[PDB]
Amino acid sequence: MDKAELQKTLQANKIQGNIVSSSDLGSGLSMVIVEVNNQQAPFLATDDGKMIFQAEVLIAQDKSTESRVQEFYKNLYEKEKLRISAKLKEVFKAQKANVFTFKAKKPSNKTIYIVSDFNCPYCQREFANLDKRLESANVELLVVGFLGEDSILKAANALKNKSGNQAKDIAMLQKLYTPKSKGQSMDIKAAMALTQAVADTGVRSVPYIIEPHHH
Amino acid sequence: MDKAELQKTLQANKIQGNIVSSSDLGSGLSMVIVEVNNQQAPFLATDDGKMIFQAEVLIAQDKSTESRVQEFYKNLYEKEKLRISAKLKEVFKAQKANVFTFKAKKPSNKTIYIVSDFNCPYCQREFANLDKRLESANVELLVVGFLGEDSILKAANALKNKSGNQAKDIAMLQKLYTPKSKGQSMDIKAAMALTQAVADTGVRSVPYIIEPH
Repeated sequence: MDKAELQKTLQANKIQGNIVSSSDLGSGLSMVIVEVNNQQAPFLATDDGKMIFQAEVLIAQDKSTESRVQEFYKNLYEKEKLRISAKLKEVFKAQKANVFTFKAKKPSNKTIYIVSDFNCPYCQREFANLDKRLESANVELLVVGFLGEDSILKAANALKNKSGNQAKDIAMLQKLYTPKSKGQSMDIKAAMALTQAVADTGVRSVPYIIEPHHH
Repeated sequence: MDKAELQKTLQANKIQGNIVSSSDLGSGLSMVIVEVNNQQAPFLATDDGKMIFQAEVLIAQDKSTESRVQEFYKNLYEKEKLRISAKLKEVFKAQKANVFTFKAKKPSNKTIYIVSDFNCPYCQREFANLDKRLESANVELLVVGFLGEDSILKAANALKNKSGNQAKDIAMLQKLYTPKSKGQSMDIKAAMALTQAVADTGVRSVPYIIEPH
């Protein structure tokens, strides 16, 4: 595979990614990983690097070739999920002061990590199930301003109003999560740095939830 | 490319098609047409014939090549539509007893052909515009059971209750297109034969409309 031709193909069509790797598939085709903003995606390309595409429907004469492509998509998605999870957990550790920690109803060594935005409706839905999360595990919650100015305001508000008292903090977050609530004007530097740090992991959508390791 | 490999590749994945054509695209790939039961579809394939695929997202260093693939898809889609419409017009004439023929509001020698299913959401809206279709042309309407038992039952009811009186047939169909209406049980053999005849043309989705142009 010629990486130099791959770069020309990506540029000819606007793309902002670094060719991570290329694996020969055969029949003049290779599996290519393109990483934009640290997020890795799988592609197929011709060995000369002149064409890049993804195939919804792929039919191969050899069964082994069909399984290998399936494996490549399956493994990359798993590695990315693991990589995003490890980075997010380090942000939770580094940004400890800005994290709401809610203990499980009964002592637990399991933590559920949640990234949320006050204005996202599903996050509002997730927050209503908080007590039902709490039966199973501890919950660590980071609120980010991903959906516009109002979210950053609310995220900024939560950071000064965070007391470290579970019941008081949940009641306080509850008001911010109210649909069509209004953020109180204040300095938003902390929310932005918190939110940017979270985005750098590869978290793009809220609510983002990491459950306890299984099997 | 190696058309022998392409057939041998088709056997491997149990595709019972005929390799119509192959045209080189570049970079070891060619545009291929595969026909199953006279329906042709566009695919991409390696020159050795060992791999065939459909690409929703395609990026090419030379943009002309990318445009050429779009040209290939569009031209095949138009030829298939023309082929399907010609077979469908033959079905309409063979199944005339089962066709609702609606005269245009004022005399016209143009005809619009419509294949419909009573339970399709877009079909109910298409039927609500029939008065406006009839301002431009005559309309021939076949209602088939493509979306489950209630659709087939409604198709059977319509064929049994068809009078040939335009005003009453439209009032009858209006009832069947209403979403909470339920199909009345009876023999579905005629509706089934009607439905299969339309399907054999290659019609896969409703509403399917042949306009005069």
